[PDB]
Amino acid sequence: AQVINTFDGVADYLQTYHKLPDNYITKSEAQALGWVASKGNLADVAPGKSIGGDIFSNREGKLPGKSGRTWREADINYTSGFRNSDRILYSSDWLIYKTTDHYQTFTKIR
Repeated sequence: AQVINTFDGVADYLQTYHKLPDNYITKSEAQALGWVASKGNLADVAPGKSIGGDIFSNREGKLPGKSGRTWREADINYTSGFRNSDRILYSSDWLIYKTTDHYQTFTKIR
């Protein structure tokens, strides 16, 4: 039962079970635990676990959608430290994109 936080790995797992792996928390939960993004210390309050399931809020229109549709994000390629640029996007209707450039540009994978 290896941890899953790759692009393709998370994509597939979503399409299957219609959820994350429960190694992802929310920014909310993290913070409660005393995580400070500004202290960078996600791996210290929650060693081995990642962020995921949070909202992305496609306000920029970089992803597709309308209004009823929401987007979520999840950490890709997480190791330790701060939150990175690599993140998987997946909507409720199960479009998936990726981005490796901190919400500059996205590529459709599913």
